[PDB]
Amino acid sequence: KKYSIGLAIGTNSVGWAVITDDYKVPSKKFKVLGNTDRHSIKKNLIGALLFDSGETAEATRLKRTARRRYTRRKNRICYLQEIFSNEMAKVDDSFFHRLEESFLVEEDKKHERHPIFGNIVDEVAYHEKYPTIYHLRKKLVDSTDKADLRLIYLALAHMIKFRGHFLIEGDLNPDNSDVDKLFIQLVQTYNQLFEENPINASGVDAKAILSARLSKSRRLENLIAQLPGEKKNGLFGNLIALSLGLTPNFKSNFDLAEDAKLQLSKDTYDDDLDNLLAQIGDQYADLFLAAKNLSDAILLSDILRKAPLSASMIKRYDEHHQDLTLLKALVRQQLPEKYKEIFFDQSKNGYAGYIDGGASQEEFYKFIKPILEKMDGTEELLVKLNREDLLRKQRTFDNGSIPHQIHLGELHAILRRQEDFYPFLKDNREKIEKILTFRIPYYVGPLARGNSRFAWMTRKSEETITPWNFEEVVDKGASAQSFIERMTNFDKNLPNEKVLPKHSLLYEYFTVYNELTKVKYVTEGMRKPAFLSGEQKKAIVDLLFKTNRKVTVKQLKEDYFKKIECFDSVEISGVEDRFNASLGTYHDLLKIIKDKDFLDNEENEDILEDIVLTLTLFEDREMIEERLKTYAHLFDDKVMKQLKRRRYTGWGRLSRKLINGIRDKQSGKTILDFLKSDGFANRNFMQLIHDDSLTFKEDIQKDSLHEHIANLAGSPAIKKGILQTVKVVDELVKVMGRHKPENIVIEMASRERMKRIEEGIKELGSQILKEHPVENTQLQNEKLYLYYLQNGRDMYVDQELDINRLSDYDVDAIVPQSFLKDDSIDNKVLTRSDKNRGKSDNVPSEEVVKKMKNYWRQLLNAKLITQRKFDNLTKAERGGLSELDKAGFIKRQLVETRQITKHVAQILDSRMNTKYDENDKLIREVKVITLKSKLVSDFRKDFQFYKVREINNYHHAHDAYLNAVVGTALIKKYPKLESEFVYGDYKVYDVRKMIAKSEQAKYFFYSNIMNFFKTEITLANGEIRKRPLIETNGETGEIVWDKGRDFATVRKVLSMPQVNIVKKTEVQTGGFSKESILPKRNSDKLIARKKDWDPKKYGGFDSPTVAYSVLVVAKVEKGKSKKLKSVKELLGITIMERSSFEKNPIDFLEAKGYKEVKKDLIIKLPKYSLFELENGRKRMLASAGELQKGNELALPSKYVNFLYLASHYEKLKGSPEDNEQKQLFVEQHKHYLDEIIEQISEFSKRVILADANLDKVLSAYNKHRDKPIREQAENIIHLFTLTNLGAPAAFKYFDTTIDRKRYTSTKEVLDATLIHQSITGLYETRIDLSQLGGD
RNA sequence: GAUGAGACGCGUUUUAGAGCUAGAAAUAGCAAGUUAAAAUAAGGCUAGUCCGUUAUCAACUUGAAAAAGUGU
Repeated sequence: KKYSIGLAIGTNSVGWAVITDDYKVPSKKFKVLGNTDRHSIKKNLIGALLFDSGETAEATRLKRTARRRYTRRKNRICYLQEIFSNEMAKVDDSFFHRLEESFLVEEDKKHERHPIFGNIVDEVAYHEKYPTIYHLRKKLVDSTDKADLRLIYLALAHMIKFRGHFLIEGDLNPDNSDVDKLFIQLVQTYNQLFEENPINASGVDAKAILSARLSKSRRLENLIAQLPGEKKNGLFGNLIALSLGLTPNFKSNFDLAEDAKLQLSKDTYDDDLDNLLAQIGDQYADLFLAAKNLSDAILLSDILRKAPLSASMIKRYDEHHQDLTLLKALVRQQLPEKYKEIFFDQSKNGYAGYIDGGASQEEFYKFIKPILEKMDGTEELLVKLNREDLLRKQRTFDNGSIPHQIHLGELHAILRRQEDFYPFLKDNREKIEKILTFRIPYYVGPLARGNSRFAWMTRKSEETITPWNFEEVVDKGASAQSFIERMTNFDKNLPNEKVLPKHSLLYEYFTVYNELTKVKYVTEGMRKPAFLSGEQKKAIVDLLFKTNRKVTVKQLKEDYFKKIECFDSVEISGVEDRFNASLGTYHDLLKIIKDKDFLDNEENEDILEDIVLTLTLFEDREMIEERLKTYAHLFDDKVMKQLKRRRYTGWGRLSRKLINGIRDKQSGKTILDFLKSDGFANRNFMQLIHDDSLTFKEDIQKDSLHEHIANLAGSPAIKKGILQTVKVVDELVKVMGRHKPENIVIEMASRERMKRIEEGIKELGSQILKEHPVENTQLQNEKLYLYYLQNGRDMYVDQELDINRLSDYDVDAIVPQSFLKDDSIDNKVLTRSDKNRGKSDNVPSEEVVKKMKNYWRQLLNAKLITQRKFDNLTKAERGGLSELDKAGFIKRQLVETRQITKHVAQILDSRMNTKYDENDKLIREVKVITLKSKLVSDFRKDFQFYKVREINNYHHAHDAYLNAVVGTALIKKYPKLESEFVYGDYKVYDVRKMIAKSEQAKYFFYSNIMNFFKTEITLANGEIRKRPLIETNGETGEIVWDKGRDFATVRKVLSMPQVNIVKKTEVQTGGFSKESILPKRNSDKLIARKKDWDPKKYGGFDSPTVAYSVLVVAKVEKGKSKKLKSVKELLGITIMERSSFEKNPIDFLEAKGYKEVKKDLIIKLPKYSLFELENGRKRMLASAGELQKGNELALPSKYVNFLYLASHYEKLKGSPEDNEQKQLFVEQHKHYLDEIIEQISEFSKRVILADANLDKVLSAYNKHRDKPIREQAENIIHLFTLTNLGAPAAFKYFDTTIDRKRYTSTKEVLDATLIHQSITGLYETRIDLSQLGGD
């Protein structure tokens, strides 16, 4: 009667299976709706949903913001036009109208063809006089002559539209703008980050060197030449090299495995810096920020060589002229044959390309460099083709550096000069400047009025907000409050409680204590290294951490242990080299206020937390400044400004109430209190939280479905997978007659080796690598890798191994397969005979460790083995395996650490368990189990239920099934261990209590909980223990596993050829088209950029994106007779067209050219709609004009296992006795290849229909029949890409590359059967489209 | 580990920047070029200095919609 659901949640699929008490997969009959002759199908309740990955809302956000900016910029220019209106109407009635219509061709143009003046003569004159806008800007700033009001507008507009950046806050002065001051600022931050090996900025004239009109690398060399202790490739060297615009690599500066090459002038820089900071710490932020600021200062110095900008651009125009004329002259002089290509052909990256073709400065310089090197009359030109000042346009990328204060300046100059000639410029000068100056603050957000899902702000008036009445119309206070209310992230650990800023004092204390409390100190006077205890820790903090930003091991041992704990010789085992933790904000704000009194007062702590909070949330000057209102008196008004200048960015992961708020029920000590001072054995935040002895865990445990999902901490993709999972379960509940299941099992699916082995072999006699060379091509073959991690010696006996005889040697497990399944290197060794470990069922013998420990420690120093491996190798020296270690093994094997999974299990529980008893207690009908993937995967490998993902999509379903099997079998065999994997408030039962101290009620002595599936249990000795044929639970009498029948049942389920694979059908969403604006062309294919703008004249977009195709049955006109021919067509509705179509489809279709449309036969066909054709061949709809493979090749499980085994000829299992037999199983079945290729062939000939590629791959197969079995196998695993579901893709078989075979015709589906599938695929609705037509 | 607010600078597309000599023209010889306006998802009603590329979506039935139903 009862049943269970097994699930395998993924980002691209959801596996699901239904099982019964005998571990069988039911088969049922389902109705088939539609209009075919089929009315029922028999289907197995096993299957998998497939779906495209969910996307992150970023690109959508970037677009949103960019849109906002364009509207607001246009609004600016519209303000400026609003001011100049009347007087311009007095001067030129149709100036602005000429401006709007600047775009239109002369034909569509209502007014005179020339925008500025309205006459050919005045226009040509104007352009001849001022070849650029900058000339005119300079003339308008420097001359006292009255000028045409139109040129006033044009200048002011060209300065208000493009109003420069706003990075520098307040007015411009040398302290924030000049190369030198920012250089000493940079070195100040660097020195602050080190203080040891510092840099002096005293004798360095950086202002002259960095701003010199010489190349970047030259300025680099010149600067590092002034620094003797530093090299060009140094950290500082790469910082300046970064600031000049070069591309330094920080791989060498910080010993990373991967290279990290930064370049400020790239769009991807922000993220690359993010990765760099991820790998080296958040201590280096201000440094790189300073480096950037310096870069902008340098660039601004390169462009500003009154109106300095306009002037320099003018000089640039002139230089461009001189160098161009000289260039052309020289070219005609030396190569007249190539002049026509360089100055006329736009298709080439020449000047004709640089100006008309669309090439960039870089492409241009790349093009003409070899020519200039071939002409040899061009040395100064080549000199110019560097340093970024040759043939330059006035508008390029460097222009980002120009602050808004420059433009405000020149704008103000022009405004002052013509101030007297026009009273309205005088009266409205501050208005204009405000238009240029005003910038909406972060905390304000979109100036909405209730119709924005993003905005929050509040208005003081009912007026349209302008840059002039902004200040007293926006409720800055309420808006800031709401801004706070929104931006506060809550702690996942503690909801309803916001998280501390990443730079809060409490947070820094927290991380310091957390990293410090795990330090163990050892001295000769003491027996063994233990922790520091409270007095010592607080002492180290008080003396060291609040006097120094960076703490050195030398500073720890010599400036504490030597001067307090008397210890002369100490050894620290807790931390390496230095402390990662720090008290940065403490020391920075200390340097700010210079008042240790308020700092350590502990009463002022709250006030400080509020101060740093405000400094983190906001960045606007005024809102920052309002944060002095409560704290103006408490501090001297002098220091206060320096406090306002300090800004902190970033957020923590933990709240206040979690760190120092919530406290244990019993002990009454909070997390921080219980962390600061423990007894001899210290507790970490990793072990305080999930501990069952304390209140914390139970405290952590204590809305709509959408909210439940969105609150989760996971990618939008996995949230998609999770919603699909919930839906699948709901439908499966519907299929089983609305009966909820017993159980729902959930599963959620390198040079480092070479580095460690070369470093490690370097720490010792490195003769092994010099005598036996090896590259990472030999990679990580286990036995070789271990042969090198062990210096070519036996880990158990003192003897020098041989490379040529590795196949005789076997790998052994430190903690045997009987206790814990661990196949990593951290639990594997290499020896001539596994018998050399000893004769114990436990860890290797005492005889061995006592005779080999020295060697092991030798390996430990060389970091060849980790602490864990050394500990587990020398465990007989402490007895062996204990009860704590076994309880540990259980908790390791059984607990899923991932929090997303616990929250998904919580969701399904909250959905399935809805009934309450006579008390007020949760009636728990359905048990939601959580599985680790290692369980089912190892279960596969143990009993040869092998997985080969490349064959078909069944493995998802098989995985959900096996998840149900192992999950429920575990809940039946070990019910006491429920609270460790089943979701809910159960009893803990203290795992330690469930394990036997020695053999012969207890659950197990051998802690591999997955032992009871086996008939035999092989021990370290080779001693083969035996187990019942039928496993049953003691205290219940229930039978859990029949090692005879149930494996046959599983093997049966996995081999069922009918699995419900369903691909979620999806309306396409996104951009209307490709984003490139194409030149005007005589085609009716281009899309209008604006309603009226005919693309044949103005250009437009290409390649629109189709939302979904639609089936239309109607008639069209054919011939000169315009006779109605009835047709049935597949029409794609594009994303742009969609709103209009769905609003009223019949008029859309009639306007499209269709007459007498069958409204009831308009069938919506989303992407991946399924069509079945002849012989059971299927196709999915990819667009309105291409199809995808729709069938699944169900390869018999024997072939699958054969392919797994043969492809893994180098099988690293657990035994070498069975492995050889596996290899013999491969060699014995060589006909299997031929059979497999026969299956692939039959399937191919029937459903994929690619005759060419099949013939090619068949010939290429039969030709290589004499090739080894392993090769043929893995190549066939490739060959499966011919038959795979989805889009055709190219694949390689041996050397022969088989190109993809697309299905470009879409018509065949018009007379096929549309199959509407539910999410399980169990419910179908089949529509015969050949029955539909024009009567 | 997702989600959000502010701003810049490129790019691109049309248009304005009279091309000149011969030759009747076709077409060849040459002169040049660096700038600007405008748009920057078509657009939307809720008309905001707002919103418009995420999430969500088999079929059928009932609903304006949220969403309920339908198949041993």
